[PDB]
Amino acid sequence: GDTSKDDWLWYKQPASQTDATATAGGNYGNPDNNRWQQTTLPFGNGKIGGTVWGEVSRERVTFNEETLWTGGPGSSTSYNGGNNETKGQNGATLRALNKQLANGAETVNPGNLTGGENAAEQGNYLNWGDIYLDYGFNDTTVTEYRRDLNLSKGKADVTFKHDGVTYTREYFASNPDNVMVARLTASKAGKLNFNVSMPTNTNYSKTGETTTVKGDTLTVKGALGNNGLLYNSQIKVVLDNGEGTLSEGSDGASLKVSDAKAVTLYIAAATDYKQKYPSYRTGETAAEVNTRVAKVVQDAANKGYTAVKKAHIDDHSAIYDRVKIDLGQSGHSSDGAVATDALLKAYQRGSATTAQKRELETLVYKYGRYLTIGSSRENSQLPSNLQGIWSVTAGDNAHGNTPWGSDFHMNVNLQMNYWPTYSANMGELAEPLIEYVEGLVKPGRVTAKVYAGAETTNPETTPIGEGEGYMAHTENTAYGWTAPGQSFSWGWSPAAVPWILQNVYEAYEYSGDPALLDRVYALLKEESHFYVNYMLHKAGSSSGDRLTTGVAYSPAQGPLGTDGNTYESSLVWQMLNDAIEAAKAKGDPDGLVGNTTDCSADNWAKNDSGNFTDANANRSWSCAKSLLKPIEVGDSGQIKEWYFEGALGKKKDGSTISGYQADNQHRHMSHLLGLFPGDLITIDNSEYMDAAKTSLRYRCFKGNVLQSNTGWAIGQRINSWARTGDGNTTYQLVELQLKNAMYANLFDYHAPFQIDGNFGNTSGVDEMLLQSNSTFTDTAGKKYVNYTNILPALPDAWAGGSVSGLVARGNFTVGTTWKNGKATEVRLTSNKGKQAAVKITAGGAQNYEVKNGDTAVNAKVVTNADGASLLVFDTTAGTTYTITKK
Ligand SMILES: [Ca+2]
Ligand SMILES: [Ca+2]
Repeated sequence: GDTSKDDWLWYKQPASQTDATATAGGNYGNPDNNRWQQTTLPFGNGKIGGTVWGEVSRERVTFNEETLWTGGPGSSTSYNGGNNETKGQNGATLRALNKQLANGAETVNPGNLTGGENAAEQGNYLNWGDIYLDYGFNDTTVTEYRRDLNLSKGKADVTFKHDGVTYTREYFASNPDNVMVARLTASKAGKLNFNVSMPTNTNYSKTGETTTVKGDTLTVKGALGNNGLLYNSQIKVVLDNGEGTLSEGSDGASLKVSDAKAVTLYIAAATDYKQKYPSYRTGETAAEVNTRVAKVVQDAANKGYTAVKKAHIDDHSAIYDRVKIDLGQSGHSSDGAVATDALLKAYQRGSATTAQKRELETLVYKYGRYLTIGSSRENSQLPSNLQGIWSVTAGDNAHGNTPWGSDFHMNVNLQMNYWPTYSANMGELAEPLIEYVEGLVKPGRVTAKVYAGAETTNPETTPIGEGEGYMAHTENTAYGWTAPGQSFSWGWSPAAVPWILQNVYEAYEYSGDPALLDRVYALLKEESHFYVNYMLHKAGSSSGDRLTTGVAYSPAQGPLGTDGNTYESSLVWQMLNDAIEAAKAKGDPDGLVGNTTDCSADNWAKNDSGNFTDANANRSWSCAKSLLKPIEVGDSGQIKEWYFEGALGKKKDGSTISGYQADNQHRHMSHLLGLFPGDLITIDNSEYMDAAKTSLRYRCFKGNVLQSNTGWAIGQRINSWARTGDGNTTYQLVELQLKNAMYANLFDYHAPFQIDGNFGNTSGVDEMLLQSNSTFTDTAGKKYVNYTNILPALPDAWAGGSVSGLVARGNFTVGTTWKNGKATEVRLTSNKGKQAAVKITAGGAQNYEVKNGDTAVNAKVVTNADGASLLVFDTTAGTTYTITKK
């Protein structure tokens, strides 16, 4: 085909010869594993993944399947989600601690709020192994070598000339046909000779593994030692025209292909995992999995390469091509095009041209969308983990050979994985996250009982929404590991659930979809019930006059075990906000919205049995929300991180806060979640926004110099800065992520490789060009909720450009063209007919007018007390409105 217009990451040498000189990080002491993370090119179908090395002779595709997880039922005889009954005492331990805080304690020792001690029960995500395609060349001398990742077509390509013959390789993983394809060619008949093997990683425990050949198919199968999970992979080799010979390798164990010209390999893998509490198994036998995997490769071969490839590209491109961004970038087809590793190095050196700078920025942005398609499909069994689905490291136990188990880290990281999912028009890719959080409900009720005394009768059978609450913490797995971890500071964080419910609720916010409303309403209802009934209390003297969440830590500074904090109260505020919105949208069938009549923190008074002593008092969602008072501006003009805080880093009396990083540059900004991702601190509130900008500047600058960071920290700061409207600072953060936190394969790093920052980048660029989360209040006091904000934080660096296919809440598809730093055209497609309300930050919307083609729309200009303006107008589903300067 014509690929000149496609987006490529491309390299002029194999992975083995690609620069892997950036910081390796923990677990990457093996030069070979470090080389994997910095140089290989990922692809996937949401379920299986490969990372292509592009080696000339011993070619290698590191292989993953999303469900290959140790831990869980079968890892012990008593697996119970890590919950420690002796520590939790059915809520008694937490209750006693909160009473101390209520009676005036500033801090308590939260040391016994722990669990999850058994690393075998926790487990971790495993690298499955490798596909090795050994051409058995005498040397690796080549010319005209290239390897690429075609982001537009979802496939990896390798080409080179060796001893008069041109060898090509193409790799993709089809979602529609559930199968990995390797298309391999030589330019001369009989010159394609290779050995096919697929060894499982040797660093995890396996029982009864066998490798059998039954040309045309190689099968590896066994069960995991740690938990008995059955696994099965197969490679079917189809000689393209039955030309060439298929034999068995001398080792076992491999398939040899001789004297061929071209072949297609069909690769499949599965386990008997099911996301289903409490057994987490399909109930299949090994033979039954073997048969299932066999049907995948056979079906694909019956379809054939042309049809499978066509179906793959149609499917991949349908999602990939929804968004287009032009900031003036060069690309792989440009005259004087630069390979992607050389591009990164030029960007780091300061010698990249404007076009090349825009190419790197724009490629990293696109890669975040690409990586979502590869790791998180609407039919994936699990959401993307700390590494999407791609890993090379393996070991049996949690906190072992793989950094943080490549797990589901739900106190910023899993959240970040789903920051760009809706705004960058990949909404259905959020489905496995929604299903994952749904999946936490049953096991989470066990935790909620043990640690907070919220008992759901028969947690297994009680529908989501009808139980007493579900609790989960930071480290999560495939197996309902909802217990807190073994040390409080990093292990305990029940507001992780509220937080991930933002990602979930946004699936409804951006779509208006009725079936999603029911699902998000059920999750929000039970979690809001949980907080109102079991987690909120009237604060003691240290935290002023308010309900707080009680025993808390602000990751990861200050005192352990304070009386609530801004981080948690901001999250609980948002959750109640969204639960109320969801209930209103349903006609508040359960009568839970209530009001603020006779509403007081005293209404939460409990006896020693945990029962309310004023049982019939108002504890409705509206009342509880109103009592949080999450944002308090402190004596330094900052957002307080603690309710006992005065000036920054100090208590009200001027003494210093212990555990506060006194240089003011603590890496986390847990108290700013109301600015991003939430709706608590917005451009529409200058008091709060000015204070949030003050907090951000203290955290992010040393002197007047903006500081670099990596991984999730830089991703969070880009998005947080975007919400302020400071496009220039936001952009300088983007530059700093590209310079200091991207490997040659554009994997984001911490170090080591962590995918969160890849997805965070894509989201941050979205939030520069379009915001949709805030609420505008006009001079008449009318609210415009989730108004469309065009170019809210456009950097001066991007003087002109266009973007199309972004999504705004209310379900509008948005395109924008700008020149000389100001919008020239907005194209707003109303997908659901919701009333439009449009701010034009780069232009002033009062200077614009609205048309439906030739029809002039009678848009009204409304303005707020601060003198900013919205264009408001009714819309019809399916219609595009063009907004242009008068
Ligand atoms: Ca997945
Ligand atoms: Ca919202």
